[PDB]
Amino acid sequence: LPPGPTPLPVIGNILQIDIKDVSKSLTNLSKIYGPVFTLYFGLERMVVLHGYEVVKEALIDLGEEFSGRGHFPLAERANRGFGIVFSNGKRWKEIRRFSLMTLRNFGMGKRSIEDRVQEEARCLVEELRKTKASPCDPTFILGCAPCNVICSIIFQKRFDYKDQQFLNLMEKLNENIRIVSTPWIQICNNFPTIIDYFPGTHNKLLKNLAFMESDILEKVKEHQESMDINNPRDFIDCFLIKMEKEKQNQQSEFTIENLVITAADLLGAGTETTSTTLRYALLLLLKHPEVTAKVQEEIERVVGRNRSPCMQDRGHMPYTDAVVHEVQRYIDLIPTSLPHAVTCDVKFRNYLIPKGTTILTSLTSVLHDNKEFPNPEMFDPRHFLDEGGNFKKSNYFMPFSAGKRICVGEGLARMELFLFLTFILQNFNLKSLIDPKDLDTTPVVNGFASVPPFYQLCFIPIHH
Ligand code: HEM
Ligand SMILES: Cc1cc(C(=O)c2c(C)oc3ccccc23)cc(C)c1O
Repeated sequence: LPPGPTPLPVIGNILQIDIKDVSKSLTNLSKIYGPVFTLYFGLERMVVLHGYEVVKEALIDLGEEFSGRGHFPLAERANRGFGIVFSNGKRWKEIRRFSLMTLRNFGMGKRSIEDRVQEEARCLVEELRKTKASPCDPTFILGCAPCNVICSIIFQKRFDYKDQQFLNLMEKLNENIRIVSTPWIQICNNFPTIIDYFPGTHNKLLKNLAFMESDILEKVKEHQESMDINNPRDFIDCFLIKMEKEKQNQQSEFTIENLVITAADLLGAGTETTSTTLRYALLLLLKHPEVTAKVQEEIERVVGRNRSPCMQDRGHMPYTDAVVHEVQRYIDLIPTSLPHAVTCDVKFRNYLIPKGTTILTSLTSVLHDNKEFPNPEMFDPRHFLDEGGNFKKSNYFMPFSAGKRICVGEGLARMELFLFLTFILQNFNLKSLIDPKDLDTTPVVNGFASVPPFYQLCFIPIHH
């Protein structure tokens, strides 16, 4: 077992963590026990992997052994094993696969995935105009887009921003995210005893998911009725079709129950994540007009006025792609990614990690490597640009994590970020209330995810 601070009887290693910034806490601890150390929280023992070296040697090289999902008392209470985000064994590789392929640009019908995002970007811009250039909070708008995107990929179509169903869904998605991100929820995951004495909070979430899932099930039924085995409209159809195919083995991991959960998983996995990054991206663009202006020039060069942007233009716009990467590397949305777990006994280094041991990877240590990224604390699009000005990749770019568990929506997220942002910059100018040299882009890490400080900006139309 890897070294680490001795844990007290009931509070474990809690006194070693500054809840106001768990991420940072782990980094400081690595400055003592190295890139690999053990920790104890509640009844959960965990091994922290800090530093690119150990992170790659685990997620990549030893991919299969670290392909397991960390123990989640909360997730296992709400999903019970179903879904993608928290499934395992056969069940995981099963749903995962189908999801990966069904999500391919043309993995679910004649209509491509990009066509949906494109349309949403059209609405996103259409709504921004409504603000009439007046000071406003992009928090809401930037949230409807990513959410509506998933909706159009799961259901036959999207929803009007006014539609109540939509509002109920997003409002319910926010409450659920707040809950799970609270320090209290973190405590229950580790110590499942206290949750029985104070079920209140967990019940609210379970209730929200229950209602959310029911509404899904219903639509899943509306599909079954008008399904076209040879003309899939969305995820549901594909899944439903897949069922008909494996209607011969009683071991088919594909069931209506797994669909509902999976649908819910994706829905909650692509909203907050993408939404927060977009809102953070704009904030950074206000702080750095110099950078915003350049992107606009590249959009002006490679795209022009007569045409809206598309994914084919990304490979042509090296600078714009750099900013998108820098924004992700800088904000470090998920400091510690999602809890992992060794599928068996692994002799990582001199230390041996027992089967089923929770593994916490510090993506922060990778995305903020002072070496691969000089001055990782500063926002600079240069980090992903060579001397010539061409885009340069990096094995240190793991916002979506890495390994057999890498984000299922990595291609979808990047597609949205690029299109959404470029659409906005091509139609509007970014002017903030107070001076761009004043407002601070510093995060407010909630522990589970980083959140940008509150701010307001104005969307000034570019007519030409
Ligand atoms: C900019 C936004 C996003 C970021 C930064 C992000 C990041 C990540 C990360 C770090 C993980 C955990 C990987 C691990 O367990 O090692 C993950 C999981 C996942 N994400 Fe995303 N993600 C984003 C958007 C999306 C979107 C748009 C979708 C929906 C299609 C989505 C779907 C998922 C799913 C299904 C998983 C669980 C995968 C598995 O365990 O097999 N994500 N994401
Ligand atoms: C709590 C929870 C998180 C995620 C998920 O994909 C997220 C990940 C990996 O990071 C996030 C940051 C903000 C909001 C959601 C996520 C996915 C599910 C199914 C959950 O129950």
